[PDB]
Amino acid sequence: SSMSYSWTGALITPCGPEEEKLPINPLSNSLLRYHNKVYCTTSKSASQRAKKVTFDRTQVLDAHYDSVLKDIKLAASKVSARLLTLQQACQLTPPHSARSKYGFGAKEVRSLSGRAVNHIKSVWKDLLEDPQTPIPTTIMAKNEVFCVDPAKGGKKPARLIVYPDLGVRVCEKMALYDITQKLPQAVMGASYGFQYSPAQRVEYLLKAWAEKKDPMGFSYDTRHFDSTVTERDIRTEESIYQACSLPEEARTAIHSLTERLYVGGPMFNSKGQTCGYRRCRASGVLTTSMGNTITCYVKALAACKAAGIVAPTMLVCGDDLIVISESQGTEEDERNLRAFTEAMTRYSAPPGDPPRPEYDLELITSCSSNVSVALGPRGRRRYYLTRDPTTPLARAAWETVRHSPINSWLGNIIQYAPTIWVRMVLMTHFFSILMVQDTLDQNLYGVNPLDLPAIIERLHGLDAFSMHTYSHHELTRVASALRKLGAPPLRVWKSRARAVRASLISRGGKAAVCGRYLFNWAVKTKLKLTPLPE
RNA sequence: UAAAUUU
RNA sequence: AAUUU
Ligand SMILES: C[C@@]1(F)[C@H](O)[C@@H](COP(=O)(O)OP(=O)(O)O)O[C@H]1c1cnc2c(N)ncnn12
Ligand SMILES: [Cl-]
Ligand SMILES: [Mn+2]
Ligand SMILES: [Mn+2]
Ligand SMILES: [Mn+2]
Repeated sequence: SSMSYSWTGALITPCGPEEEKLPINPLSNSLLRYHNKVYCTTSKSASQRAKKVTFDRTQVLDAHYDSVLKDIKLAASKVSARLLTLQQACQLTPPHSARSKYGFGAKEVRSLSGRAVNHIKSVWKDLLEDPQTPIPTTIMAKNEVFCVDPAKGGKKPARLIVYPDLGVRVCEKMALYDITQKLPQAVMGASYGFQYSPAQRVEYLLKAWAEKKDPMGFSYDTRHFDSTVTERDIRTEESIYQACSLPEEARTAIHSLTERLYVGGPMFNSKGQTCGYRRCRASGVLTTSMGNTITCYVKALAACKAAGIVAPTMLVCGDDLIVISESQGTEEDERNLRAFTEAMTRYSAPPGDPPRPEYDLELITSCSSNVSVALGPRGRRRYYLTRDPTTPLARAAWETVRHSPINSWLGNIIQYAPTIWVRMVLMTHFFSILMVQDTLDQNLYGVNPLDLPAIIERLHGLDAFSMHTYSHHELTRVASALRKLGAPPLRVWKSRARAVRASLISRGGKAAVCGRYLFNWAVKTKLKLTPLPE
């Protein structure tokens, strides 16, 4: 029946001017050569994104869906949740959050300026007194960096972000925040993926894998999941929120926000014109993440039941899931995934790329990452998390007047410290750069480079400094991504690392600790590394 | 724009 | 601040 969007025809305009690369990239031109492949998505491409996300939805539910939906509500009723004092909600606003149309921004909100507090009270009044008038939203194209990919189109068109004014964002938090903190875990138990750390997510996947007699795994993602959300899904989302114990005042707000904001509304471009109308998920709302995850979980568990997946063990993070189950032979397994995918499609959550059963944990990707294995110091298998380095390397080379990528290097160094690509490429380059700038003591996004060894031990285990014998997949992929971006091959990084290492040792202090721990892989005479006080 | 995780 | 979705 219903259509995800409708368009006035007005353009999707830019928040401000969009930054462009320069003829020299001083920080990254030693990292990689092919800067022509590094691009940032712009509003210029917004029109194309709109076409791909505008389409007719038809949903057909069934006993399996209904049964799951029932069970989820008997779980939701164990949750009691409170309102948030207008003030408490203001304090959860992020520092640089986009300012309101009504002459105040986040400085004012977080500091509880009177004008801001007053407007907000007024907006929350209106939610209580009017449960129908659509709330207007702004639509913008997100600016994100990527490496080109001819196999999949050349250059991706920009994601569309749709969000209400700042006043409404706070009110949302008042009504819903406590719920967002309690509901998912109460509904999905151990299947709620955002609860876990990267290490726990690995322990969990392995425990699941291990406890089957004959494991079969797969992953599923939905194509433009936000468009696939039906008006009805969003209302079913409401009724799940209401299953909790709630202040009467919340209920009225939840319902008002549902009917006015969440199921749809008009859209205005940054220059002010009417741009279109919306009958699906808005990316910009508080319930976007919770809602996606619950809704995906409902459909997925229903589909599991439609398709006969035996003994499923799930993991859901938004529209991304992994099911680990007992194989029924490859013949039946292939049949059931086909079924799973039909069921999901009938529920209006069709796949980007249809899924496939797999029988090796390394071959299951989800959230653009996967589990792999290498050998540890004493020769035991050590399982860990990694990904295609293509994007991180591309983002590593995004240098603009306004933007430096050094923060991104560090972010990826920490998150992925056991990965061969971090250890040989990013680390070498990061430390090489700061040594020459002579800025190791300096703080990057409130982290001290010289704390890395400690930081990494806390997070990844001392094994992170001594791992070796990486998988064929991981070696092939790293090699292939450095070749793709015109970076030196690993052998060259081996050389650079030795040099960096020696230089770091020269300086003594914490610098030499970094030199010895982070770069021990690079030497012939590997020094025995023990735990670190810090 | 929203959230989660990491610091 | 980073990353993910
Ligand atoms: C907008 C989304 F709902 C998106 O559809 C959903 C699934 O992620 P993905 O599978 O990567 O993207 P599509 O399925 O939409 O192609 O997660 C939310 C999402 C992703 N990114 C952002 C963001 N930057 N802000 C807010 N929400 N959001
Ligand atoms: Cl070991
Ligand atoms: Mn998706
Ligand atoms: Mn209601
Ligand atoms: Mn996804």
